[PDB]
Amino acid sequence: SITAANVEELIAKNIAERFADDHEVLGLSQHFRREGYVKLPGLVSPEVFDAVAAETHQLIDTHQKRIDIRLKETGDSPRYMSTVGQKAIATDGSLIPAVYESTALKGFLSRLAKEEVMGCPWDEEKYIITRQHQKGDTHGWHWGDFSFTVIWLIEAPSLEYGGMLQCIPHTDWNKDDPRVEDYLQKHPIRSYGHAKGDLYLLRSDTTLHRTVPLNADRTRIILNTCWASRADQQKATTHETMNAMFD
Ligand SMILES: N[C@@H](CCCC[NH3+])C(=O)O
Repeated sequence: SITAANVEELIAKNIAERFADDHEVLGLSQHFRREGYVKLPGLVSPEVFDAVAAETHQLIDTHQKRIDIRLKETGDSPRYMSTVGQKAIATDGSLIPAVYESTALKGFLSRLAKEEVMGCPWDEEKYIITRQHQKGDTHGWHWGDFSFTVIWLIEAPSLEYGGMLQCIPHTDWNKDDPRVEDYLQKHPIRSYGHAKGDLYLLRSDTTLHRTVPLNADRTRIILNTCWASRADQQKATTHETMNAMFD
């Protein structure tokens, strides 16, 4: 019912209704800038979300790859999870690439960021899927290579089972000497809970972030659609953490 050919109009209609209050949008922008994070319930309609979730589950079944690694560029923090890479989503999907190209979605995110939110210059980071499903699974402390990440909560357990997001904004990623523990000591951590159906926006290049490990065998699945800034387009970027976690 929802397809690459009609999803753009649905995204624009929802944004026009959901974010009609200019003062609410101003507050969302200020929260995003202050905290590096803002929750955006209803960013897409429930129907669009469900269509995107259905595609996500299909991609996981065909393509998911188990990883159990630790990355020196983020202080040897763990990535214990299963993943689907951008190449497989671009090859097999249709809805997810169409949402990623959404003029209306990028235009609303530009309002929050107060600058142009645009396509990522490295194709392989535009969108990925992670599935946490075993006790101990986690997306450990890290930064993103690009500026504007929207996380889609495709599945999530009750928060006492793990999966809470934690953030420290206004930091920076030095891959040669990331100093994760020094940042935790210098600044407070904000923790945010999410349920299935939620969406949130994250300033991934300057917000140090992670998910709290699962403490039971439960399923948490996110889609990560990652957009970029003007400055992101010309900065020299290495992709080692991306190459390590996704096919
Ligand atoms: N740099 C991230 C890779 C995933 C980013 C997704 N856009 C990390 O270290 O986990």
